[PDB]
Formats: sequence, C-alpha cells, structure tokens
Amino acid sequence: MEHKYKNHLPKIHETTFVAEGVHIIGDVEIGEDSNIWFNAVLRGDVNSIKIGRGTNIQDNATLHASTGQSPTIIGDYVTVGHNCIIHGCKIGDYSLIGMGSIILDNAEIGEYTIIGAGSLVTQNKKIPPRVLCMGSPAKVIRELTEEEIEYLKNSAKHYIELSKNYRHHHHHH
Amino acid sequence: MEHKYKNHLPKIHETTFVAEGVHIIGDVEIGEDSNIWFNAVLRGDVNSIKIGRGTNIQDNATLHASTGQSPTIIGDYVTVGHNCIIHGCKIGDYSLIGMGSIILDNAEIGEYTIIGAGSLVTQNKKIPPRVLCMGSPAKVIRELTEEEIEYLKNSAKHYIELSKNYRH
Amino acid sequence: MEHKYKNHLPKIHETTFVAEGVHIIGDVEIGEDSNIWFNAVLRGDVNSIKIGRGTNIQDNATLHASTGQSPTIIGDYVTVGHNCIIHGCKIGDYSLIGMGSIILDNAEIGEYTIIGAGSLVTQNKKIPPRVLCMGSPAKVIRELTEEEIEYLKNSAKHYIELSKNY
Ligand code: NA
Ligand code: NA
Ligand code: NA
Ligand code: NA
Ligand code: NA
Ligand code: NA
Ligand code: NA
Ligand code: NA
Ligand code: NA
Ligand code: NA
Ligand code: NA
Ligand code: NA
Ligand SMILES: [Zn+2]
Ligand SMILES: [Zn+2]
Ligand SMILES: [Zn+2]
Repeated sequence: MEHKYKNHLPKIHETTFVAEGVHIIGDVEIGEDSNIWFNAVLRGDVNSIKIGRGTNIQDNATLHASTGQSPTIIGDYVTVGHNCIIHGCKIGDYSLIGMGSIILDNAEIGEYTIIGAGSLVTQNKKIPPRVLCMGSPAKVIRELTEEEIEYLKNSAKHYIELSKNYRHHHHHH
Repeated sequence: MEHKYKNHLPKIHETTFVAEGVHIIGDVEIGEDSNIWFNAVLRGDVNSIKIGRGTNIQDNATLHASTGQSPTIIGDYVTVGHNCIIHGCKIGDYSLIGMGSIILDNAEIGEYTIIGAGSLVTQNKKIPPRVLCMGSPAKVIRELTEEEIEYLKNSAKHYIELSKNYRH
Repeated sequence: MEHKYKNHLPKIHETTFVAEGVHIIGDVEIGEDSNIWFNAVLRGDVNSIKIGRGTNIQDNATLHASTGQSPTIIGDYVTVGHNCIIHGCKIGDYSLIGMGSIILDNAEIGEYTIIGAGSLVTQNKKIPPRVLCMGSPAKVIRELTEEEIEYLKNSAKHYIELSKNY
C-alpha cells in the first residue's frame, strides 16, 4: 500500500517490487530494482526517506525518521535485514544491516560494511566503510575480508533476482 | 481492524487514530487521541490491555499479556517506539519506550521515564520515575534533566498532531 | 494468506490456525494444531520451512532461510515468541524461543530448551536440550529444573487452546 501524507505521495520506480502488507507513506523515494518485503513499514511523514537502486528492505522492518534531525538516506545495493528499525540514518552503498538491528538518528554507516544481526547503532554514531560492526551499543570489530566484500558485491543483486521471480508471478502457472 | 475474542470487543475512543494493518483483539481499551501505527498488534485475549489518553503505539509493535499475570496498563501521553514488545507491564504517564525494546510481565516503568532503544526490562523489574534506563538487561543510568522532562511533556503530544495530519 | 512462489504452494494442515495479516509464501509446511499469529511472515522462497504439530509462531515474527544453507525446521509443541526472527535453523520439540530473539542460520536448539527473551543465537551454534540459554551472543546458563520442564510441557498446549477459541 502507498499512502499520502499531506502533499506527499511516494515516488516508487516502476521496477521496484513491493510485497504484500507493506505500507509506504508520504515522502518516500525508492529507486529502480529495489525490493520491499512483507509487512515492512516505510513512514516518511515527519522527515524524508530515500532508498537507492537495487536495495532490499526485508520483512517486518520499519523505516522512520525524526522532526528536525537527519533524513533516512539508504544507498544502492544495500541489504536491510528482517525486522530492522532504520531511523533517521545514512547507509552507504553495498552495506548490510543484520536482521533485528536498530540504527538511530544521525548515525552513518560507510559503504561495504556489515552490521551484525541484533546490533544497536546509537545516535550520531559514525561507522567507517569496509568493517564489521556489531553489538549493543555496536562497536567496530575488525575489517572485512575480501570474501566478505565479494559477498556484499552480490548479496543485494541476489535479492533483486529473487524479487523478479515475484514480479513475474502472473507469468507462472 | 478490531476483532472480538469470546465476549470481548475492543473499546476504542471515537478520537483514537488507527493506521492500516493494525489488529486489535478482544479486551483492549484505548483512550482519547491515542494513536496506533501501521502493522501494530494489540492482543487482549489472555488478559486485558488498557491504554490511556494521547498515547502512541508505533509501527510493527506487539502488545500482549499472560495468564494470571499482570494486565498491560499504559498511561497517558506515553510513547511506545517502533517494533517494541510490550508484555503484561505497567507504564506510567509521559514515559517513552525506546524503539525495539522488550518489556516483560509484571515490570513497571515509572512516569516521566525514558527507556533507551533496544532495551530489555526484565520480569518484575520496577524502574523509578524521572530517570533514563537502558540496556539488556536494562539498568538505571541517571536522572532525566528538565530538558528531557520537557521533551517527554510534548513527545506524545507531537504524535497526536502527527496523527491528526493524516486527516482520518 | 498462503502465497504461491514458483511451483510451491504452502502445505497447511486443515486444523492449523492462521491469523489475519499473516503471509506464508512458497515452500512452507505446517502441521496439525499449529497456530500462526497476527502479522507473522513465513517466507519459504530461497529454502524451505517446516513446522510440526501444535507449534505457535507469535505475532510479528519472521521465519526465513538462506540459499545453500540449512532449511528452517521447527518441531512439535514449540513456542516462538512475538517478533522473533527465526532464520535457517532447527528447533527441537517443546522448546521456547523468548520474544524478540534471533536465531541465525545452521543453528540448532535442542528439545525442551528455553531461549531467553531478546537473545541472539549465532550461526552454526548448537544449543543442547534441557537448558536455559540467553544473551547476545547467547550462552548456555544452566540446566532447566523440573518446574521449567513442566512449563514447557504446557506452554504450546495453552496456545493451541487459545487458538481454538478464535
Ligand atoms: Na496503495
Ligand atoms: Na499487513
Ligand atoms: Na520486530
Ligand atoms: Na560473522
Ligand atoms: Na536487493
Ligand atoms: Na492508515
Ligand atoms: Na522511540
Ligand atoms: Na514475559
Ligand atoms: Na518454475
Ligand atoms: Na538476554
Ligand atoms: Na555481549
Ligand atoms: Na502452540
Ligand atoms: Zn520514529
Ligand atoms: Zn505473549
Ligand atoms: Zn533472510
């Protein structure tokens, strides 16, 4: 579902997959090949949400922001895990937010970074590119390996392929 | 959406805002200007849920309770953050439950208290009023400042304004 | 709702309770008297999900799995708490996953085990039967008492009875 808020209707690319039970409200922009999964809520009322190209927002997640704080800005080929809370933060390209994590206002996650499952990235926290960061409050643990970087090169692209299988549902018996 | 459970139909004030995807079941009472957000579940089957005036229950949250344990009692002008799990506990007026927190059966949160995001308030835990409490397990950190009290004086009221802007 | 994915239709027992707002997709099998609560998502697209008999999956939870990793296999009379994330793991009979917990790929929870609320069981972790395990990352704390075993013997049964009252 797409809902209007004041003078704002969501701007959703024609190639974006939106699963059932989703609510996208107001000032939300979602780029090509991005894919939004079951029961996710993307609420752009008090502030804006922008999602780039080829990014997945997984099931039961919530995206929001705060009046007068940073907008929610998510780059390209990002993976946001199931049941995440993404709140007024910036996430760089190719990064992965582990399922069940919480990212608070004005935080920034560099590109090609893994946030471990169940992490809490607190307000204003700055996380560099190419690291593993995890815990509550989350801390930078180590640099990613070449294999982990390669995994991030393609994790979102596999979700794009998965979402195309759903977009062609009416082309399957 | 409201659902009957046995003999119980939800008692929702005429001015309560309820977003889409919400399921409110059974013995649930919600007061004037309270506002319930997308995909929240308020399940009053095994015990009662009561929410006062001007309280927000944010998106993807779950409110439930347990047999023979404490009902869920939430006061006025309370903020319950996104994806919280609120279970058989008492929450005093003007308090804020940080997003993604879990509050277990028989816990009590005093009035004018902030629970930090991602906290776990354990069973039977009593958190005093006018403090910041955070962590898993959650611990009292310090008393709130008057600026934080003033924030709590208005956080729920700004949510009321927000809900009215949807023009339901 | 039971959504088809490619050639996979969910196989749901006639006695399985499924609440409103639920999305069950693809290669998902759910057995007799199991009960799936409001807004839960059970997504069997990249891998399968199997749930036995008398098991509850509570509100706002998500079950999923990963390509090339272990399927999600949940036994009989299991309790999965509200807003849990259950991912490519095996859960033994009569176990209880405390609300808001996360179980990652290839983990195994032994039967008659309690995972404390808000816990994280990491990938490939094998939790023995008949213990309490809690924390993030979760650790085994102690063996369960007879009182707690009795509680696990009745927890899912109470959810079966609750679901039938709907
Ligand atoms: Na719509
Ligand atoms: Na829904
Ligand atoms: Na959640
Ligand atoms: Na790891
Ligand atoms: Na993607
Ligand atoms: Na609505
Ligand atoms: Na909050
Ligand atoms: Na509890
Ligand atoms: Na096919
Ligand atoms: Na714990
Ligand atoms: Na730890
Ligand atoms: Na059950
Ligand atoms: Zn918010
Ligand atoms: Zn419950
Ligand atoms: Zn997954």
